[PDB]
Amino acid sequence: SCKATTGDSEFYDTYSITACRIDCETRYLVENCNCRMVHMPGDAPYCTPEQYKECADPALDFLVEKDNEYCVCEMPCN
Repeated sequence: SCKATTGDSEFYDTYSITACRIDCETRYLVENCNCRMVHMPGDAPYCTPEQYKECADPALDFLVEKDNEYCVCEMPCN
């Protein structure tokens, strides 16, 4: 069951990683920010916008600098 919504790459298996980065941030945000994003699926309690954007700003700018490789994923099942 290592499939996904085909229709992204011709050879490269990025479609599989595209999902990793998603769940990767979901844990990074909920970790300290303890809040999900507007694009994030139903899970954590939606926090106010004032704090959501105020926390998301540094959250991403932080994980993007530090969590550069940590947010790496491997190709799908072959």
